[PDB]
Amino acid sequence: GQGRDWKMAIKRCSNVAVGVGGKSKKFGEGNFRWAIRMANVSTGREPGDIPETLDQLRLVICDLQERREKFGSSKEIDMAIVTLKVFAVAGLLNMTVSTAAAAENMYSQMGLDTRPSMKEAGGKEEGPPQ
Repeated sequence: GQGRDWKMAIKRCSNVAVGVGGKSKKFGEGNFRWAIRMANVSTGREPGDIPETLDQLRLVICDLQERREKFGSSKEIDMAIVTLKVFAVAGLLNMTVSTAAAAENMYSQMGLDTRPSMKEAGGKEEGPPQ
């Protein structure tokens, strides 16, 4: 979460509004680091584990929504989930969305809330460490 791809994705997200205003503040880099870190700890991943691909990010979001379903919603888990969806849609897919609500809606319409099977995925991501 320090490379050129990370920063460009963050730059894309910086124009997205947190609230469905209007007047609303926009997302900042720290918001994404917080959301990833929160989701990582919550799902038993190493805290600094940055998703590199859309597939990896989708699985984190899936794990976190399943946690939300099992143990219940909260202002914090809800914010983490929507923040990750903004990262997927505006960051990784480079899609113009005005608000976090719009990203959430787009993420859902594209079918991304579905957790793909391992066979569906074709194969996990197995590559060199550096």
